Amino acid sequence: KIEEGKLVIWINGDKGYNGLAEVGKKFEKDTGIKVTVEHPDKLEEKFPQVAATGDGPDIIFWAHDRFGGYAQSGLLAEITPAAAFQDKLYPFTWDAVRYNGKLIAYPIAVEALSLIYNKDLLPNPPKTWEEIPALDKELKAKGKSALMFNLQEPYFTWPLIAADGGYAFKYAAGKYDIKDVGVDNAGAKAGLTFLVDLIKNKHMNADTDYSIAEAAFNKGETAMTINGPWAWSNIDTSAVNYGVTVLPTFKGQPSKPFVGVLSAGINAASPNKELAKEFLENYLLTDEGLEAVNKDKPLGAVALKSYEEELAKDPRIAATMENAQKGEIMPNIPQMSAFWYAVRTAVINAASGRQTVDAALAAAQTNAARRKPSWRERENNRRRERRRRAVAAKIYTGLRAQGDYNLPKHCDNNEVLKALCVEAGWVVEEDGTTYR
Amino acid sequence: KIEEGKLVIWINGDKGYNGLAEVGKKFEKDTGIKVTVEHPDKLEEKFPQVAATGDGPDIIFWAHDRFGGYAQSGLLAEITPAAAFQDKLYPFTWDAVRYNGKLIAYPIAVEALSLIYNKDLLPNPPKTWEEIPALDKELKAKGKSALMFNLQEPYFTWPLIAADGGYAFKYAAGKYDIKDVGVDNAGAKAGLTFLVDLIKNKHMNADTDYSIAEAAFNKGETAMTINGPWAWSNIDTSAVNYGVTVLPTFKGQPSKPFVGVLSAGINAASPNKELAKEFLENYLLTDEGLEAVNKDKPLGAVALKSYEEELAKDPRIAATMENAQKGEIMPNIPQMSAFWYAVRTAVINAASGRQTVDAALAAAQTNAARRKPSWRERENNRRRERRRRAVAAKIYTGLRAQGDYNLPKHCDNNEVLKALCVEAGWVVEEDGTTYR
DNA sequence: TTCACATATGTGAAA
DNA sequence: TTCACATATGTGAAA
Ligand SMILES: OC[C@H]1O[C@H](O[C@H]2[C@H](O)[C@@H](O)[C@@H](O)O[C@@H]2CO)[C@H](O)[C@@H](O)[C@@H]1O
Ligand SMILES: OC[C@H]1O[C@H](O[C@H]2[C@H](O)[C@@H](O)[C@@H](O)O[C@@H]2CO)[C@H](O)[C@@H](O)[C@@H]1O
Repeated sequence: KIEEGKLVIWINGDKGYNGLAEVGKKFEKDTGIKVTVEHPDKLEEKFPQVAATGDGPDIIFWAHDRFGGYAQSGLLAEITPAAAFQDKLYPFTWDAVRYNGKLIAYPIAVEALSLIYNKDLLPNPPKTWEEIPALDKELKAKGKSALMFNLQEPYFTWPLIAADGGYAFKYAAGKYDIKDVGVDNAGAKAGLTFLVDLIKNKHMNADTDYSIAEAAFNKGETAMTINGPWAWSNIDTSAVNYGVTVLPTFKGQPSKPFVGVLSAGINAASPNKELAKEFLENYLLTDEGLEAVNKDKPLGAVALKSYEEELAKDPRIAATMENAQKGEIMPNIPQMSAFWYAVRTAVINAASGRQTVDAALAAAQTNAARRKPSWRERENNRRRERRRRAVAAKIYTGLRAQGDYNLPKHCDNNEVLKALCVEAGWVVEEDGTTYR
Repeated sequence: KIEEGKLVIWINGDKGYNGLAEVGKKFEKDTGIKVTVEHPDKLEEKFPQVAATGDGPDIIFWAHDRFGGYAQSGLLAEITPAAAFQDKLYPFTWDAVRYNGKLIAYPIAVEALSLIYNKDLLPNPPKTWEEIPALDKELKAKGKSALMFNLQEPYFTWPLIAADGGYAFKYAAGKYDIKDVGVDNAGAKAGLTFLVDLIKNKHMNADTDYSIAEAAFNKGETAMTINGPWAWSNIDTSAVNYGVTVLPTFKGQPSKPFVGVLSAGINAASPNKELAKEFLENYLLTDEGLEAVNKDKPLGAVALKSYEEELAKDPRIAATMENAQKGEIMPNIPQMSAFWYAVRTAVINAASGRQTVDAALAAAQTNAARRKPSWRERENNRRRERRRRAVAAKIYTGLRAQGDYNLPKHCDNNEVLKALCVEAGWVVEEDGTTYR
């Protein structure tokens, strides 16, 4: 839980939490507050569950796409940065982190996936997805593979799914339209079918996850991987001479990644809103602080306009942004979570053979906008059925008490119902078939 | 799924999977068989789910406590090492992987928790738990804590619960009595009370999981932790000058850690049982084999006598075996996962204040002893209720078709039953109160 | 041991 | 939307 005068932080385990830890301790020196950094599991999941009850973090670092469902659930404090401060960060970043006309988080870094490749094994990386099967057959003879990446999270497969026209929610007339979902269209189909054919043809494994893919690339057993700027640090410490480049094209179209802005909203229930706002506006959204995080695991193209000038020279970032320009910023709306779960289920079920590609994406397209019943709605149902059983139980209690039927010492209500039926001149068969 | 010609291994994420991989690489070099080592989360829970359908890895590594349940489920191959090979391993480690008279895994190494303390920060570590609150007062004056260890897995707290008399399943007449559980006795209550009192009086934090406790000791913010030999590697790379010593006493009694034998089981569905047996007997369970794993993360006291006589020279292993002597080998019976689930919920509930100690342990006693109904018993129940509903449905089907009851276009069975009641000479109020 | 009503929620109906 | 039987399993009674 939260306690005043302390600072506990939540950020995903693939980010530079230790680098932030370094920043939190210097916040100690200036203002005296102890700041701890914890990298929990499924934090994007645990937060909307625990924050209701007061338990949770002062701050949560996460991509912006989930904050719209959060903010609409009243979990985040509205953000009040000076007009001078907004100018310090790129306007498209503030746009990503704004829901309904209120700024719910601080933009920190812009993230896009890129193709990462081993130059020693592959000095010239492929420009197309279509050439990856042939290239894998070549490298298999040398004891390598062409490409491994996280097939458990749809974030990593969406670029291929979008290339030929697959889309989540079509933005039309100034808004995202949840009636027009494109996870079921011909571009989406072709994208997934190709990914599955790669698996069918033993060029990838359906079980490959984030950890397996990183270890294979970092040890040099795979020539390529798809990942974001956070992964660069571990490749750095490895022995692999790598490059960061544009994603392969599919059917001649670019790979279209979903661009996430790593944001930071504050726990509406925190006793330290401004004692944490010191951190966020005057400590992290600063050049010298972002360096500390970026030094641990790279942040990507940070939203601070002054530090991005230095980082933008890095050819790896230029590539990251080259991919971003070809993709789209994620919507931040509430339906994102249901979209991600539906697409996650569709990829895994098609990758594993559990469902055909058509069946998987068809199921996904209906779930991408499924409404989650409200608490009151669940309580409506719960109470209605409690009433229904209470009425029946009183009927049978009375029948057993005053009926004087010829019943066994112990019997279920069906036997009572049968003895009430015959009394009313019905005959009930053994299996329930009933008639006058 | 397992494939002929390759070996996939599952080992926990805190073990030296990178060292195990190096062993795989030698196997692949002498015999030509590829070996992939993976460390997926919740692997001890994922294996029994996938292996029941013939999926899962070729070899699964875990402490021996979990294998009995795997064997009762027919998920493991029987280990058939020649007598010559069995003799190379300590008899008691073979006992740990014996189930219904058969060997169900290869023992690898003996694991026991120890007290890990920062020599510089805390010379002469405490000999009792009772002096721990006092030692935290002084240490908090220097801005440090006394003790942080994983509070989310009961493994780490069990030594204190068992100290004054808590036990899991009582051994009697040559077998563990699954009905005689000792998680509720006075000794267990005294141990969990002392632990909760540490949190109440602010000497410990209830949310502390493995990574928080590890980062704290390694960074130098706590004078002690409780952990196994796998964690020394990470401590070594840190600045900290650490010692490994006997766990403190509780109420003048030694702490009694549950002793684990890290074990390798062979999936019953693997078409590579001979290859797996060759890899385990002639590559892993060799001096060179265990050394490469051990160098990655220390294994503890290995079961192979030849390499153990070298590892025993290490004072950290002597301590670890000093704690082991005070504890007990874990049972391997299938009921062990139900005992761990119960105690896990108990410690977390008491640590958090969601339950009293007495209430949390009472519920854990009942859960740990709970007789798990068999599939057939589950099926009997399912079928019985299915039959009961079906008979009811027919009775109401017939009543609606032939009743002419003056019922609305659509109405629930309760209303049909009401109509029947009045036809038979009853009155039924709205609320179900029924009398003749 | 078997058994039966209780349980919140699921599937899908009727608007 | 609200509604209602179905769902496997829970709780606990009666041997
Ligand atoms: O896979 C669905 C998932 O995608 C994104 O998660 C990213 C995250 O944005 C990155 O910062 C990094 O942690 O990798 C994640 C994928 O493993 C979305 O942000 C997230 O909401 C969505 O569920
Ligand atoms: O916490 C319950 C847990 O205890 C043991 O797990 C140990 C494991 O033996 C060690 O090798 C190490 O990895 O730490 C684990 C605890 O997090 C039991 O072996 C396990 O079955 C049980 O659930």
